[PDB]
Amino acid sequence: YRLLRQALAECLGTLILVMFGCGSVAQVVLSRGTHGGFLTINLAFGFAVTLAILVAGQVSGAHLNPAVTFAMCFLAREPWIKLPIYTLAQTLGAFLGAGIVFGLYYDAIWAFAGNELVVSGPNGTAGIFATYPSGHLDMVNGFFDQFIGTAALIVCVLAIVDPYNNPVPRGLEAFTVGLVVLVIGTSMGFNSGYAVNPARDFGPRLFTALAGWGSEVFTTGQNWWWVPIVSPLLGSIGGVFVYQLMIGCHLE
Amino acid sequence: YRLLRQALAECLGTLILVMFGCGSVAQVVLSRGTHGGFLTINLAFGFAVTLAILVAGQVSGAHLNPAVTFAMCFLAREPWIKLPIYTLAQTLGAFLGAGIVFGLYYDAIWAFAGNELVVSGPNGTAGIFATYPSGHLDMVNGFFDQFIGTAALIVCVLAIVDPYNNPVPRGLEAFTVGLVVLVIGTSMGFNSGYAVNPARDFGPRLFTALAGWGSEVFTTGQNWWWVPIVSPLLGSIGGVFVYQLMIGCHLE
Amino acid sequence: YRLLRQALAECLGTLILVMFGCGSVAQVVLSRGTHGGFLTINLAFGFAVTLAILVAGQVSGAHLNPAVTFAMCFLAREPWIKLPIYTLAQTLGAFLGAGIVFGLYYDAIWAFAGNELVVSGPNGTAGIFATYPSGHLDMVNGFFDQFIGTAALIVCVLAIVDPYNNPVPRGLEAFTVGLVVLVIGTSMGFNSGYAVNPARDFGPRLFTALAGWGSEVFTTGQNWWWVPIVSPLLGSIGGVFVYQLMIGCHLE
Amino acid sequence: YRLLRQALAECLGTLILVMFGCGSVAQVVLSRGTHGGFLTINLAFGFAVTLAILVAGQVSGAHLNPAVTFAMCFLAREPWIKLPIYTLAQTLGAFLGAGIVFGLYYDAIWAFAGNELVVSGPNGTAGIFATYPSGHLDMVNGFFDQFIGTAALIVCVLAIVDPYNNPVPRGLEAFTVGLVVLVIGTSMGFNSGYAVNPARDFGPRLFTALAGWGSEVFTTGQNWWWVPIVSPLLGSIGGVFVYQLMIGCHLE
Repeated sequence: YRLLRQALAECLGTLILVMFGCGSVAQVVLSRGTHGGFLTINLAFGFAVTLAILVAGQVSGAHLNPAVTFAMCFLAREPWIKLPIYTLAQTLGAFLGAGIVFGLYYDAIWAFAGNELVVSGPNGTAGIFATYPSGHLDMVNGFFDQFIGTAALIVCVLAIVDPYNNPVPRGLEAFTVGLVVLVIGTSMGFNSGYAVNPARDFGPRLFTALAGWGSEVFTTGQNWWWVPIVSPLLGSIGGVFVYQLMIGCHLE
Repeated sequence: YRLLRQALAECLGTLILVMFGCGSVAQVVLSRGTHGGFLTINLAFGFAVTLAILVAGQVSGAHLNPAVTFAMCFLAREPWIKLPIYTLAQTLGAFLGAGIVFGLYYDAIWAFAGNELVVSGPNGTAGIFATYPSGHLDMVNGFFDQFIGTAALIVCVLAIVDPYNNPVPRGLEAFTVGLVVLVIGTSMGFNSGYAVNPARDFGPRLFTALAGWGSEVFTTGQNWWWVPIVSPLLGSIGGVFVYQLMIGCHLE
Repeated sequence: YRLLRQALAECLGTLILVMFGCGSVAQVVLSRGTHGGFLTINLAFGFAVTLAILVAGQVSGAHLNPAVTFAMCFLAREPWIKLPIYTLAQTLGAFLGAGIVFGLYYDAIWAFAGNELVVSGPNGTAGIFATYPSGHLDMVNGFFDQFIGTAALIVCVLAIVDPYNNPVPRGLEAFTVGLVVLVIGTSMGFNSGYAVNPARDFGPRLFTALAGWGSEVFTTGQNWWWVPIVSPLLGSIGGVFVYQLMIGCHLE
Repeated sequence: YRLLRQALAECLGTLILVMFGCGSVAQVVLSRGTHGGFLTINLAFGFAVTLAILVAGQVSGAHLNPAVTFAMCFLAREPWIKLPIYTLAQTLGAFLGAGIVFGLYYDAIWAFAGNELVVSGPNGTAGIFATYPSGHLDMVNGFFDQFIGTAALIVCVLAIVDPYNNPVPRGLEAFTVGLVVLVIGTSMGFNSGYAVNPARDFGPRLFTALAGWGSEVFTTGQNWWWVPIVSPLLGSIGGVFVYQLMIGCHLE
C-alpha cells in the first residue's frame, strides 16, 4: 500500500517538528528569561520545518500541515482520500512529539508550580504544548490572525509547488517553507511558533488532557481549542483564492 | 494584456513584504522591550524580501521597489512604460499591506496612548507604518543615509542581474536581495526596516492619513514625507553609475 | 594508504569544530553576560559543523561524530575497520582543538577564580570544554536527553545520505547537518553546544585532566564522564531503527 | 589592461565590506546598549563578505583580503605581480568605505565625547574603524589570536577553491566564506568583526589619522597598528601548510 508509506513519513515529519519546536518553547517557559526569548522559539520552529521536510519530502511530499493538505485537495492536485489519512498521520506524531518533550522536561515541568500541573496563569506549563489566548488575543481577535497567517503560508507554499513554474531543486523548497514559518511567528501575535498548524495545536493539546493537566485544557479560554483548527482551514481556502486570482489563473 | 499580469504580481509581492515586515515592527513598538529589538525587525524585513521575490519572481521579475524599477528603466533594460505601472502596483499593496497589519493590531494600537491615535512621541503608533525623523536624523541628515542605502542596494542588485555574468539559478537571487535589505537596515541609521523603498514608505503613510491619524503624518518632521521618495530615486541613479563605471562597462 | 588519508581529514574537521565551537563557549563563560547568551553558542557550534563538513567532506565523508560513524557501520554502509580509525582521528583533534582554545584564553581562564583552576562551581572554567550535570540534569536525567538528541541527529543525517533518494549536491549537505546541531542544542537541555558528540566531549575533557584541572574532571558529577559516550552510542542504534522502520525499509 | 579591471572590482568589493561592516559597529558603539550587541556586528560583517564576493567574484575572484591574496601567490596559483595591485586596491576602498561611514555618523561621532575626537577610552570613537587592544588583549596576546584566526580562514577558503575538488557553483562560495568570518568573530576575542583582514584594519585606521583623530591612532597601545598586518600575513602561511599537509598534498 503506497498510501500507508506516505502516512508513516508524515507521522515522522510531524514528530520531528513538534519535538524540536516544543522543546525550545519548554526551555524558554521553564527558564524564565534565561534561555533566550521569542527569537529562539521562532528560529527553532522555523528550522524544524526545514529538517522535517528534508526527511519526508521524497516519500509523502512533506505537507506536515492539515491546512496545506486541504489546499492541495481543494486545487484537485491530490485525491480527497489523502485528507483523512494525512490528518490522522499528522496528528499522530504531534501527540507523540509532545510525549518526548514531556519526558525530557518531566522534573522541571512538575516543579514549575510546586508539585501540581496548572493549565493557565503565571505558573502555567500547558502553554508549552498548545496555544492559549492572551489579554488582547481573545476568540474574536485570535480568529483573524490565524486566518491571515494561514492564507499567507498557503500563498507562499503554492508559489514553489505550481508545476507551471520551473521545478525547484531539492534543498531549497524546505528552506523556503521554513522561512515562512519563522516570519509568520515573528509578524503575527503568537509567541508559541507555528500557530497556523492544526496538527501542531490539537495534537499536543490532546496529550496534555491525558498527561495530567485534566480536561481544563479544552474548556478554558471560552472554549478556545477549536479556533486553531477551524480558522486555518478557512484561511487555506482564502489563500488559495488569493494566489489563484493574482498568479495562478494567468500562468499559461 | 501581459503588463496587467506583471502588475498583479508586483502588488501581491509588495503586499507580502509590507504585511510581514510592518507586522514585526508593530510587535516591537507595541510591546515595549518584550518581543525583541531591532534585530528581529531587520531579520523579518530581510526574509520578507526573499519570500516576496520567490512568489512574484517568475511573473514580473520581482522588483518590489520603485528605485529598482527606475534603475532598470535608466539602463534601458526595461521599457519606460513599466515605470508608472509598477510604481502604482507597488504602492497599491503597501497600502493594502498596512491595512492588514492595522486590522491585526487594531485593539493594541488604539490602546497605546489611551483611546487616541498619536503620530509622534513616546506614545506614537504612526512609526510602525512609516519612517519618521529622529533626533540626529533630520531632513538634511536623513537625506544622505537614504541616498547611500539605495545606491548600495542598486549595486548589489545589478550584480546578480547583468546578463554578461553567468545566470543565477532560482532560489539564490531572492536570498541575495534579502541579504542586502537586512544588512542595510543594520548598517544605516534606520530602525524601521527597508527604509530605502519608496513604495514601502509612501504607501503605508498614506493609509495612516485616512485610518485616523489625520493629515499630521504629512506635515510633521518639517515635511519629511517627500524625502524617502526623492532620495532613493537619486540614489538609484548614483548606484547605477557606480556599478557601471567599476564593473558594468568592462564586462566584455 | 587510503585509510590514513581519511583519518587526517577527520582529525582536521574535528579540530575546526571544537576550536570554533568551544571558543564561543569560552567567551560567554568568561565574559559573564557580556558576549551574548546561548544563542551565540548554538549558532557558532551549528555553523562550525557546516564549515568542518565542507572541508573534509570530499576526503573522508565528513562524519566528525563517533555515533554517526557507528550508525554507518551498523547499516553495513562502511567497513567495521573504519570505526576505530575514525574514532581515534575524531578524538585526536578535539584534544588538539581544546588546546588552541586554552592557549587563546590562557590569561582569562586562569584569572576567572583568582590564580587557580576550578572544575565546577560559580567560578568554573572546566565547563567550557566538557559538559557537566546541572541541577535538573543528573545522570539519570542526562542519559535520556543524549539518547533522544543522538537519535534525532541520526534520523536527519540518514535522510540526506541514503542512495535511494536523489543525490544531494555539495553545499547543502553541510548546511543540513549544521542545522540539526543548532536545533538540537536549542531544543534539548544542554547549553554547551553539540552535546551529542562523543569525540567533542571526551576529547576536550581529557585535555583538561592534563592541562591542570586534575583528575576531578572524571570523578565529579557521580562519574558523569562516561555518560556522553555510552548514551549517544545507544541513541544512534535507536535512530537507525526509527528511520529504517518508517522510511528506510520502504524505499524501493 | 586586465589587471586594472580586477583592481577596480577589488576596490568596490572592499568598499562594500567596510561600509556595511563598520556601519553596524558605529551603531553599537554610538548607541550604547541600544542597537544590539556583538551578534549584530558579526552577522553584519559576515553577511557583508557574501555580498562583496557576489559582486566582484566574477571579475577579480573576490579576494578582499591581503592575507588571502598572499596565500594564493604562495601556492603559485596567482602571479606575484597581483599582490601589490590587489593590496593597494583592497586598502583603497577600505579608506573610502570608512569615509562613507564617517559621513553617515558625522553628527553622532562628534557628540560622543562632547565636541572632541578621542581615540581610546570610555568615550572612544576610533574603535569603530580600527581594532584596539583590550585589557587581556595586549600585543603578545593579540598576536596569537590573529595568527590562529587567519590560519583558520585560509584553511576554509582553500577547501572550496582547490581545483582537484568538484567545482563549487556560484552562490555558495560567497556564503561559505561569509560563514567563516561570522564564526571567527564569535569565537576569537575580537568584538569588531573581520579582525583578520589587513586591509580592513590599516585602511580605516589611516582614515582616522587624517579625519581629525590625529597621529595617536598609530602610537597608542604600544604601537599596536602593525600587529593586524604582520600577524595575518604569518597566519596565512601557517594555514596553507596546515591544509596542504592534511588534505592538499593527498588529493590525487
